Amino acid sequence: QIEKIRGFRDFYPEDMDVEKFIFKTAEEAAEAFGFRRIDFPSLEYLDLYRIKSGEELLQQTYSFVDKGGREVTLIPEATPSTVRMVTSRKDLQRPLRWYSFPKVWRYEEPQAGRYREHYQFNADIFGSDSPEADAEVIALASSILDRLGLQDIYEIRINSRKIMEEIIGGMTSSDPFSVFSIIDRYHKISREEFVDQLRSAGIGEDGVSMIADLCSGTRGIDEMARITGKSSEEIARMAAVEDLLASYGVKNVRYDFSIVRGLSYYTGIVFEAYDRSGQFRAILGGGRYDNLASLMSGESVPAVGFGMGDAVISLLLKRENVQIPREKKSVYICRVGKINSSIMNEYSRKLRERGMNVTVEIMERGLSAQLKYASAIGADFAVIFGERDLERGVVTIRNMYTGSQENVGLDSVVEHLISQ
Amino acid sequence: RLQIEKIRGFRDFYPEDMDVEKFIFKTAEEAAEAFGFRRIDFPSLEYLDLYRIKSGEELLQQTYSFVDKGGREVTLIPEATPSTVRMVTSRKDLQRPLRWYSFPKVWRYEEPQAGRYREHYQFNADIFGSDSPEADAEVIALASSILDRLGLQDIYEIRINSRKIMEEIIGGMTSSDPFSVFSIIDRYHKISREEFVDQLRSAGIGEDGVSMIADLCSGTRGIDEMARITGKSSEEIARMAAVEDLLASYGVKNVRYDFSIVRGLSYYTGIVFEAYDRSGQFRAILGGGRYDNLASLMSGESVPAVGFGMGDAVISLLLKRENVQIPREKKSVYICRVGKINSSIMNEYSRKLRERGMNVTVEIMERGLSAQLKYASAIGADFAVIFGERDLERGVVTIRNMYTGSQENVGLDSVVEHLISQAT
Repeated sequence: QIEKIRGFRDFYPEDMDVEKFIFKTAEEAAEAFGFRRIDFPSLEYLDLYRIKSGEELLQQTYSFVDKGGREVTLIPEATPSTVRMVTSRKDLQRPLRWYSFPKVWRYEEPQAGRYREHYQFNADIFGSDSPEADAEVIALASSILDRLGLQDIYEIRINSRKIMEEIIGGMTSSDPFSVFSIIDRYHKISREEFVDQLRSAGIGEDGVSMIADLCSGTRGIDEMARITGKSSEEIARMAAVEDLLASYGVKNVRYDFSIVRGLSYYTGIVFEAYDRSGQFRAILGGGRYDNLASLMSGESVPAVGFGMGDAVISLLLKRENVQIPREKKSVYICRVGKINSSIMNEYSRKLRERGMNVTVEIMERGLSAQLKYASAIGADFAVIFGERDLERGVVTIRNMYTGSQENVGLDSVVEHLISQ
Repeated sequence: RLQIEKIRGFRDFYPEDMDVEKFIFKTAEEAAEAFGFRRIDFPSLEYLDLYRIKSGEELLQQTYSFVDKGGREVTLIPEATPSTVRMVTSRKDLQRPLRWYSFPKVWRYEEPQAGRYREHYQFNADIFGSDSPEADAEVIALASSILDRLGLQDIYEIRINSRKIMEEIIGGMTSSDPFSVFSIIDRYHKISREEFVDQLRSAGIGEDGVSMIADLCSGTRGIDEMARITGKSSEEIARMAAVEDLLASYGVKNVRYDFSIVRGLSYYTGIVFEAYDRSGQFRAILGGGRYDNLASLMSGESVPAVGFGMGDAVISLLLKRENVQIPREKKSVYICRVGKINSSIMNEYSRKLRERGMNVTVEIMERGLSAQLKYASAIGADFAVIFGERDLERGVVTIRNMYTGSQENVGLDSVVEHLISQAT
């Protein structure tokens, strides 16, 4: 009768087939780009997040007072824990390419694509302030989205905190230099409120006008110099990043002045994989945050990376009807008539030692129920031991898929299956 | 500047650390799945009420618990079973039997005193829906398989006991409550041999049984000896012989009967087992047993259950102790340049190498060749591809075997195929 806290999920086998696929694809891709896995505690002291620029996720922390009187919280994100670890390894030659895939928590109201607990992949490069670093992490994100079977549903949209901190300064020197909070909601709120929020910030008509025009849709990077800022340095960097992206095979990336990102520790490039169908604005996203390390430890460490939650990916995988591949072939071993479990165990052992997943019948059920069960668990083959056929050193192998059956010599069972 | 450290009792896992953890996860998962078990997961937070059925307020004090909005107590899960059981009894379309395994984190609010951690990866494998020898054996076989595949074969010994067995043997020596004696037996490795006897003799046990208990706790016995040592041939001893026989067909031999395994006997309803460390450093590397009554108490629905648990910490110490060599899935390649060379040409080839099953790390920082090779070595790359502008004009690139130290020129057109064939 005791139920699970609402907002949390249970993962039955079929649900985990999907999650595992997400874990495998993310991990294999990251390692292919040279990233190495790390992990950190799931609980931290709340004071860890009391940092200027890292106050966005502190808004929904699953915090509480341990029985020791101190305030703690389930981690809402992985970045600060990762940074604390980075600044503790001055022995490691740069760059540092680390990735993680921990659970993170957030006390928010559930909805299509979000729970209070989820698996979040993270990949970050520490130590390099180069365009190559910005491009590599974005290339890794695309690679993952592609290998997941989502290659045609997203668009890579980029921008930069420098490009957007000078534009709204190359016209309006209004000290509220970071109207960034306003632009972040451009796609959330209505156009009228957006125009007056920025207007009540102390921006002239021409300013509000261009800012609105710049936010409207995605544009080319090359035209950016034109429509504003005659070839600054950050614009040239974005161009370089675009070119570098093409070399990895990543194309159609687009500039979008409305791409800001919620987290406030971003200082350079910011990006998101936009869902072309319009269901999710950010399937994944990240950027460069060259000041977090200093703020937390006093050591300056350039950083660029991104995050990807499992919930939204699960939805897309289903929506786009992706086919989750199956690693090993599974064999279900049945029994009809009087047959010792021992001999079945012996052969299951032999099949396993040759790379196959084998499930043995242990229930006192008939052959009809056995095959029903075999099909219910998705076995690829059914090896049926029959008391009489065993006398003649024969066993029946059924192809659960085709429906085909054949008798097979005991000493040809292993090889016959391996050849399907 | 100063830093807020992580909570005492918790661990950070650096790349080198995760190399070990990944091998444990991978080995456990593949073995479990090879036996037909299927992975599941569940919330890391549950209502504290979920644990009250199987544990008392005393044990429930070591949980990372707290009060929820509606004044409801919730906790970071201290173990996996109650959650797993709740899932078994929350969906009624589930076939039978159910072979499920999980490997999430679990938390325990305990002081860093007893060399442990407040958080660790806990692996659990259980068979639900079958009260048979076959099930008892499969679970134990799976545990052995995992220990052997971890490179820990030869250091552990499977030791089994049984509640029904202990009751028959104790009941035949005294009429008082059996558990009062299980407690003493439970103190066998803590008190003195002289004090042990006194306690056994205070519970109404003659020199007769007192002698058999002391002997039995001093050494393990074969399943055979039991029928005679206890002078009885009950159905329970045959059940264990039946299990031993089934284990043999799985390749699991030298199973021992250990009378002293009594912890949890109030929880378990049938067989219980542990993987004992020969080097006598850890009494139980992993373990479990049958607990056919938990499901009923939790849902009202009767559900036989057998399984075992295994922590990452102790496995981690054993791997180091036995100096186990951990394999590397793929070959690693580092690509760098000397002289002016476009980053794009390096990206192009790393993509081609990755699409061919290799892990590739491209140099993205400005630094001399010597420092680059030092870096390649630090990350354990197997090969380094050196792009030199002059050499590129001639269509060649230098490739060095990071282990041999040698290097050959290779045509761009053959870099991929060349590395693919090279095996260090």
